[PDB]
Amino acid sequence: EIIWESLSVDVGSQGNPGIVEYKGVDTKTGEVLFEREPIPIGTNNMGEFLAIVHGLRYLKERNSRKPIYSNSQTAIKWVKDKKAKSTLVRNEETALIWKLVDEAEEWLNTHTYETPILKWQTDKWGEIKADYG
Amino acid sequence: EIIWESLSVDVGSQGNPGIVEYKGVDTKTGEVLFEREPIPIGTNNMGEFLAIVHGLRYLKERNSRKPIYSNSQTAIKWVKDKKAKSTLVRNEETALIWKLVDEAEEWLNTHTYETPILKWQTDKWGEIKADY
DNA sequence: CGCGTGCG
DNA sequence: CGCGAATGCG
Ligand code: NA
Repeated sequence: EIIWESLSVDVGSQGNPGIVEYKGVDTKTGEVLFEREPIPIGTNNMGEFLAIVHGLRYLKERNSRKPIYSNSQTAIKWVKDKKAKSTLVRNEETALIWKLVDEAEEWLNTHTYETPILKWQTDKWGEIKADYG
Repeated sequence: EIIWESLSVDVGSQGNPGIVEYKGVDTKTGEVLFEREPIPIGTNNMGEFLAIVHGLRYLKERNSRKPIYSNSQTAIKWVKDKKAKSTLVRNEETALIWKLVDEAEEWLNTHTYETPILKWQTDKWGEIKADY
């Protein structure tokens, strides 16, 4: 049931809350299409939410037909609701990750996109291609 | 275990939310010591909350040694916490019970009192004497 | 660590 | 109907 001609995102975390990075890779080859530099403090869910919206922006910029895959049931919901329901405090330490979540929410509120967001079923398909471990 | 020399309070409720009233009775004699005309819209829990605090002001004014009995676990805890955790919407129609509950909370925030608040154990001792 | 079913 | 407390993957 898996669509190989597609985009897979995943978040690497050094603690949660902790340092967060993410990347988007080709599901078939493994080529890294985009990647973002580690953020000092955020949650895993905030990272997945940014990773999805970033892949959405990358695919729309390119008029792609690739679905986007994520293994985070929570962040897919957040993206579809256009609202990231994170509990993380809002201080100077967390201001970068929150600025990026706010602008991603703003992009979802002002843009259409035809890329379907698909669940990656790990228990069935193995690690998502973009896994960091 | 039952302190017969005490006060019992209870809420009369037609619907919840709905019209709620309450009264304090002497546990032994049944004699009605205070009584609240029906409020148009309230919850039982808020009615109970008010009935306990009414008992406490009633009992403090007369320097009584009576405990207060209530069979509502929720409202007994709300009084101890000085906070009535009702989910009733605040609107014109519910302005009155919220006024009374806000004022009942403010009384608890500002007053000491010595009468203990005890759980009436309906399963072991039958009906609370203030039952409508 | 982060997230979404006794009685008055 | 209103209320209080617990108890699955990245
Ligand atoms: Na009662």
